Amino acid sequence: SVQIVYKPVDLSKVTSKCGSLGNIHHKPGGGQVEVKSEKLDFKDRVQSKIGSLDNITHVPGGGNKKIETHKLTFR
Amino acid sequence: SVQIVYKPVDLSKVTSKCGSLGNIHHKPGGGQVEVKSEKLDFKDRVQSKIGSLDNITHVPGGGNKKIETHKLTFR
Amino acid sequence: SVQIVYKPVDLSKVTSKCGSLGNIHHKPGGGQVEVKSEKLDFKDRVQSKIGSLDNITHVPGGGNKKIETHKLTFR
Amino acid sequence: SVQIVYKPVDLSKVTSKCGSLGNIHHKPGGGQVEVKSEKLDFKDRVQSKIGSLDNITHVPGGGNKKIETHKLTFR
Amino acid sequence: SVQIVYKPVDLSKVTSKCGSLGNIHHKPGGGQVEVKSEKLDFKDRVQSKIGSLDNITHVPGGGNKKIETHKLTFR
Amino acid sequence: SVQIVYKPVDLSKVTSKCGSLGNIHHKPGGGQVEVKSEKLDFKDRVQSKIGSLDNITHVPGGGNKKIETHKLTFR
Amino acid sequence: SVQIVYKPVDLSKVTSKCGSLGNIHHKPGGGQVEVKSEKLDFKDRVQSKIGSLDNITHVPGGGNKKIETHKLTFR
Amino acid sequence: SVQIVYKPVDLSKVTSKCGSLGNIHHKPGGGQVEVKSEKLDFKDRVQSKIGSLDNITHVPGGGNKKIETHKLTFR
Amino acid sequence: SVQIVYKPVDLSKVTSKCGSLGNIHHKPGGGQVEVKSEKLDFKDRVQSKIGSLDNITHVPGGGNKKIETHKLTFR
Amino acid sequence: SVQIVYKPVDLSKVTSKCGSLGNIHHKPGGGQVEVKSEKLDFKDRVQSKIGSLDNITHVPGGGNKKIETHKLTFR
Repeated sequence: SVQIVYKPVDLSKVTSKCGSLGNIHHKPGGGQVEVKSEKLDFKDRVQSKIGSLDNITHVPGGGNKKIETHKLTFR
Repeated sequence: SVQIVYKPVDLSKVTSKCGSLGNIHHKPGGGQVEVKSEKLDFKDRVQSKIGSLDNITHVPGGGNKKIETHKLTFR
Repeated sequence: SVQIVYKPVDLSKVTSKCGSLGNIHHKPGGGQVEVKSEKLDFKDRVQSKIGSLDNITHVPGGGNKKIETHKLTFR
Repeated sequence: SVQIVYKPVDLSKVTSKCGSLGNIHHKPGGGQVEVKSEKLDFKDRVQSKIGSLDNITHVPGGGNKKIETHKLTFR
Repeated sequence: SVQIVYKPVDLSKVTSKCGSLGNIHHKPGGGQVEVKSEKLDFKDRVQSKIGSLDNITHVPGGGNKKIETHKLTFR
Repeated sequence: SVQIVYKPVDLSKVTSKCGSLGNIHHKPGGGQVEVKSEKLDFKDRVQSKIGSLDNITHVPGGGNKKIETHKLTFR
Repeated sequence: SVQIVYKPVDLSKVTSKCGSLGNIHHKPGGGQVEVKSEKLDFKDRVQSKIGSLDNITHVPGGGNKKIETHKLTFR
Repeated sequence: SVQIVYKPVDLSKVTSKCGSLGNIHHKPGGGQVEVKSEKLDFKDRVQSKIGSLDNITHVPGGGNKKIETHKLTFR
Repeated sequence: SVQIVYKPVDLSKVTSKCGSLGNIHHKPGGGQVEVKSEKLDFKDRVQSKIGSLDNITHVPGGGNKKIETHKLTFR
Repeated sequence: SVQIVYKPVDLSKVTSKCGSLGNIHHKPGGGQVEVKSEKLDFKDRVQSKIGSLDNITHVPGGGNKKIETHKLTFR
């Protein structure tokens, strides 16, 4: 009675070509940071951060991506 | 009675070509930061951040992307 | 009785070509930041940020994108 | 009784070509920022930000995009 | 009565080519950080961080990715 | 008695081919100069120069030279 | 009696081919100079230079030279 | 009596081929100079230079030279 | 009586091929200089140089030389 | 009586092939110099140099030389 046929075909290509990648320079919090405090009161949770935190330099030669979902559902 | 046939065909291409990529320079919080406080009162949660935080330099040679959903659903 | 046939064909191309990409310069919060406070009162949650935060330099050689949905649904 | 046939064909191309891309310069919050406060009262949630935040330099060599939906629905 | 056939075919390729990748420089918290405190009171959990923390330099030669889900579900 | 004959032939070519030439940035400049002088004596001619002088940026697309001397001399 | 014959032939070629040339950055510059002088004496001509002088950035696409001398001399 | 014959032939080629040339950064510069002088005496000509002088950045795409002398001499 | 014949032949080639040339960084520079002088005496010509002088960055894509002398001499 | 014949033949080739050339970093530089002098005497010409002088970065893609002398001499 029923025939289902699921024949997707994919010959795709995600591509990149880069002769030369360079001279990157990241210089966060190069300056001066000063914190003075007097007579502070805290009745609840404190988080502090002070300085140069969480600084990223992310230099992929590629960095190319592909996402592909397939789904076939039946009642 | 029923025939379903699902034959998508994809020969696509997401492509890039870059001779030379360079001389990038990121210089956040180069200046001076000063914080003075007197007689502060807190009855609830504090989060602080002070300085140069979360600074990103993201330099993919590629950075090319493709997303493809397929779905086939039946009652 | 029923025949469904789903044969999309795609030979597309998203493409770019860039001889030379450079001399980028990002210089946030280069100046001076001063915060003085006296006799502050807080009865509820505080978030602060002070300085140079969350600054991005995003330089993809490619940066090309393609999105493609396919859906075939039946009652 | 019924025949449905879904044969879209796509030979499209989204394309760009750029000899040289450069000399970009982003200089936010170069000046001076001063905040003085006396006798402030807060009965509810505070968010502050002070300085140079969230500044983006986004320089894709490509930056070309294509979106394509296909849908075929039946009762 | 029922025949289901699930024959997706994939000949895809996510690719990159990079002649030379270099001269990367990450210099967070190069400046000076000073914290003075007098007469602080805490009635709840404290987290502090002070200095240069969590700074990443991530330089993959490749960095190319592919994700592919397949699902076939029946009642 | 004497026969002198000078028949040089030249079919040369100096050639160049450059797709794209970009992104030069020269800064012979920015800095400070101070000169203080007390009780100086000069008994012969003086030349001075003070500041940013004679600084060049020379970006020829071609920039190809060809120099050819011919000489024929008789006594 | 005498026969002199000078028949040079040249079919040479000096050639160059460069897809893309980019991203130069010269900074002969930035810094500070100070000169103080007291009770100096000069009995003959003086030349001075003080600052940023005679600094070049030379970026020819071609930049190919060819030099050819010919000489024929008789006594 | 005398027969002299000079028939040089040259079909040479000086050639270069460079896909992509990038990302130069010269900094002959930044630093500090100080000169103090007291009770100096000069009885003959003086030349001085002080600062950033005669500094070159030379980036030819080709940069190919060919030099050829010919000489024919008779007494 | 005398017959002299000079028939050099040259079909040479000086060649180079370089896919991608990148990422140079020269810093002849940064540092401090101080010169103090008291009670010096000069009875003949003086030359001085003080700072960053005559510093080169030479990045030819080709950079191929070929030098050829010819000489024919008779007495 | 005399017959002299000079028929050199050259079909040579000086060749180079380099896929990718990268990532040079020269720092002839950074450091401190101090010179103090008291009661010096010079009765003949003086030359001085003080700082960062005559420093080279030479990165030819090719950089191939070929030198050829020819000489034919008669008395």
